[PDB]
Amino acid sequence: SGFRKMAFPSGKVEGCMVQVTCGTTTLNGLWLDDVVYCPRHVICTSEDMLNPNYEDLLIRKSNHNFLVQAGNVQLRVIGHSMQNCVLKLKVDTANPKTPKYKFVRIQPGQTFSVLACYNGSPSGVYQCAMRPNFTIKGSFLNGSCGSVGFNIDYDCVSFCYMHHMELPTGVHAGTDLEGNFYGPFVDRQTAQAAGTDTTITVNVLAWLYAAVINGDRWFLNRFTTTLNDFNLVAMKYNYEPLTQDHVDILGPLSAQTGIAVLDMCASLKELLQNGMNGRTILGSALLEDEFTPFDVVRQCSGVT
Amino acid sequence: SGFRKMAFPSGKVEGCMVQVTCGTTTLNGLWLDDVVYCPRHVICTSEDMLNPNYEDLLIRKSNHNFLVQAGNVQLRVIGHSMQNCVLKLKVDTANPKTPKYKFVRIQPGQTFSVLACYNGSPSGVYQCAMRPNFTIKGSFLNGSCGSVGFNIDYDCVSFCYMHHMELPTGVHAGTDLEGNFYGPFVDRQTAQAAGTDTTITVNVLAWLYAAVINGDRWFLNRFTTTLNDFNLVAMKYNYEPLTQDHVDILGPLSAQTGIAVLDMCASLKELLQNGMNGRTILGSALLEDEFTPFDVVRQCSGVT
Ligand SMILES: O=C(Nc1cncc2ccccc12)[C@@H]1CCNc2ccc(Cl)cc21
Ligand SMILES: O=C(Nc1cncc2ccccc12)[C@@H]1CCNc2ccc(Cl)cc21
Repeated sequence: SGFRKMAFPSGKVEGCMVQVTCGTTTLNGLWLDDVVYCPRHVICTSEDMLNPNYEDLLIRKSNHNFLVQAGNVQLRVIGHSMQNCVLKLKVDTANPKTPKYKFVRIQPGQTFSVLACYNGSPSGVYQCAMRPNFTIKGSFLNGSCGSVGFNIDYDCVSFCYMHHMELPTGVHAGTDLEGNFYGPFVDRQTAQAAGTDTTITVNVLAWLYAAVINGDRWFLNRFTTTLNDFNLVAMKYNYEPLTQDHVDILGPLSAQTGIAVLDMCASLKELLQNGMNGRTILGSALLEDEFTPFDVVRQCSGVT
Repeated sequence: SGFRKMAFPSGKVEGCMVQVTCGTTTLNGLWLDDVVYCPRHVICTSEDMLNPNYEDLLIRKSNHNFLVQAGNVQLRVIGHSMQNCVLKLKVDTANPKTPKYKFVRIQPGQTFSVLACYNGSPSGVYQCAMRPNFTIKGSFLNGSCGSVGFNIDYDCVSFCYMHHMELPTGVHAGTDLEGNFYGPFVDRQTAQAAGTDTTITVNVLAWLYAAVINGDRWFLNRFTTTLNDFNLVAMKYNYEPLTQDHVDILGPLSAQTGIAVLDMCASLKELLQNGMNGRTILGSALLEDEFTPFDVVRQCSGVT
């Protein structure tokens, strides 16, 4: 028992981190097979970021201007291309530590682990979620660009995020490994404000199920509700609307605890309306929404 | 910016995890050089746990009764010894992935990363702290025994914890890598209740400094206090007494923000007395105490 914000073991991804320098900009790259992936803004100076024309800027760059260093050995760059907001640097050597991998574009509400890196070296690993407003609440400093987000299924690493920027609000924006930003963000030093950060209802319910499994049962009440009644309350509290798809996905947690999904919705509805009254759930004084139903089942069953 | 409960990259420790089976009990072991470390309760059946005499039980075990499997290849056991509550299994092969390492015994209030494992395979990584009552609030299921806690300083892994048991309250107890339990716990299936879980004051102040650095400044007030006045309030709220050593350790955070330590104590004192009033600090509705001053400086500077 016990419930923690757990990240995937990062070893498979640490073996892929390299440093990419172009001129005076140094950031991280991801080395898979003979290709190094990195944010295209590695070719920019801070002055270029105001209004960069990446195609024009890239014309003044050759293979030898991209310095790729893995550990402490230099990789030879034999090709470069821009795909959306990422640069793919073809190196002459395949990464011998390349794990089995996929590039996936995740949906908001989905969680992933981030291995924060600086100068191609890992500093830490943490778990976060793609927010409904397509930002992530990460922990990134200058130089962290190119750090990646991923999930692991047994031996396959599904890369889903590459870090590109921090918005003035301290939230983070980035792309999938094809270079497409999550949300409406653009890799430019301009006024970009995040939209409403709504709460991921299905995740909060999964975490309520995790609390029941781990012994925290005080919030269970004698009520039930309907999807429509629950959603009237959820909209008022800037919670995402709950769908039958979400109820279906919560099925295994409902089966394990014997608490019907709509009964858990009524419990959540009362927690929204009455607050916690100074109490905690799984050591938290707020409703946690960065654990998916899959994460709860995984953590409570011990998938390796 | 952004502040997350960050764990160390786990790769160096993943390369050390093996599976140890003795009879019908399977748990995890740590393979460093030619020695595999594991909880001595691997030699027990659940019936033995009621009142085990480990010396007597170990007499009926030979080298060939300890099955050590690294990945999917069997290691040959050429010696075994009991040191306190751990077994050291001498294997004929040194772990080729052994990182630079130390065995350290940590003090309460110190934080570390745990790589939770099942059948010698990593499932996840999370950060936690040695509580003042010598328990840890982990996330461990049956089979997780032998999972380790560690810190990394550049390339050196300081192993500090080996997981042994879960108390009836859902908190966890374990040993340092010399087999000595943290706290008064014994590896026996008996009535062991944890003591008062006090809050690590120095860590809460470090996290208040992290919040100021990351923009959350609403809790800063116009007051100051003294160590004695602050400690009168801290005792009332089951917070550890703050010492001049703690003030000294908070010095770099005080310098970075320009907020004197005793002024931050007055802010904390008001937060204890008045509560949060429905507000949050670094996305939390409670005062977080599992970040040391070293962790705050590390995360805010990007040590790799
Ligand atoms: O955001 C960026 N980098 C960072 C990323 N994460 C956390 C940071 C913390 C502190 C300083 C920088 C950080 C970069 C540089 C600033 N301007 C800018 C504009 C557009 C793009 Cl695509 C990238 C950037
Ligand atoms: O605590 C133990 N294991 C576990 C450890 N962590 C989380 C667990 C969750 C669920 C089931 C077991 C868990 C073991 C078995 C039970 N009794 C026992 C008594 C003494 C000692 Cl030293 C070990 C043990």
